[PDB]
Amino acid sequence: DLRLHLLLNTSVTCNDGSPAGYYLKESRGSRRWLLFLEGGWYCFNRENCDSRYDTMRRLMSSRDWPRTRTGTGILSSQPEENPYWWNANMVFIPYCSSDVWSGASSKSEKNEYAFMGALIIQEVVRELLGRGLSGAKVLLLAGSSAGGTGVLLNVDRVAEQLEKLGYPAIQVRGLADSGWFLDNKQYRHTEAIRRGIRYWNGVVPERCRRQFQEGEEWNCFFGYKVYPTLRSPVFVVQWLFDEAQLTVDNVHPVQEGLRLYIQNLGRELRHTLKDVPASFAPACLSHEIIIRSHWTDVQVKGTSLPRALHCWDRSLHPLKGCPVHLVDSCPWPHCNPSCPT
Ligand SMILES: Cc1ccccc1CNc1nnnn1C
Ligand SMILES: *[C@@H]1O[C@H](CO)[C@@H](O)[C@H](O)[C@H]1NC(C)=O
Repeated sequence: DLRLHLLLNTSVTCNDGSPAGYYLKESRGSRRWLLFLEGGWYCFNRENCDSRYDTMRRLMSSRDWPRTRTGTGILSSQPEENPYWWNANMVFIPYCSSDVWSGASSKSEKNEYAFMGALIIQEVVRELLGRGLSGAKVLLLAGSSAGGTGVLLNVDRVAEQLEKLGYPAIQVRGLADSGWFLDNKQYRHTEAIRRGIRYWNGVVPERCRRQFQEGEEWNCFFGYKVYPTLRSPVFVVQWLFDEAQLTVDNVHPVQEGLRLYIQNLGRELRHTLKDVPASFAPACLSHEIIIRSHWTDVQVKGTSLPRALHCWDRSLHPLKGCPVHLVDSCPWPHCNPSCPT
């Protein structure tokens, strides 16, 4: 089990002003550290956030969090469940800021809620340095869904933070799962993100900010636009037919118009990954994520995700029999036989 620690700096808070925190399981024989960002959509105005506080309160507050959590999938310490990093130091950072991990705004007399996702990540890193992170060789910042987009928005800031604090030997890398979205046309008929950024005082990576300029920071929430601006190594996991993408696209006996729409979506996603050398993109319709216990089962071209991640580790020391760029080319959901059932 991973044990809860509420942040010692209690001014770094969840939406309702309660302290943020992290769950930790140490592995003293390892210099690898995995910091995982939870997902769960976002909220973008007072009324929408009030609704989320009524029925999704754990995503807005630490008041009811349990003392422990079980590590699963890539967070499991069992070699059979996690062939990749079973012996690593494990950290799960709960998502309680509703801001895609981008915010830097406290509660005040003018703000009902605090949006501190970017500050939560930096404070977790700072407090872990005194618990053994100072001796790390690799810090892998991973996350799923909104947490996968959070990786893209925060990995370079973590690298800069450790350099400025005096830890130049720690290699910072990112693993973005299910957070690579397209700003495409809906099947049946970006603004919420634009409103959200203003509501949150949201921040984006500096090189991406300088390309798109004032008012256009929303562009940096889209993987294919922010990824080329990043300096840290980043591995991208993305289903070609992601269920969250299809939900925003208003897709739910398929006739020609919808067949062409779905085929074009897969082709567009595959195109955006052509120049991403570390990636795993199976041709599946799914909402499943990398902390599930059976994450080992899917394969692309005969290679599993735990294997591809191991090959990525070797590449950062091409490799015979150890590939890192794995994107399906078949054009319809479940044309890969290993897709989750
Ligand atoms: C970045 C993020 C994080 C969580 C939930 C949604 C989103 C962006 N929304 C969106 N826009 N076009 N497709 N999708 C899914
Ligand atoms: C706690 O965090 C806030 C926001 O990041 C910061 O202003 C403050 O200085 C921190 N306190 C300490 C003691 O570092």
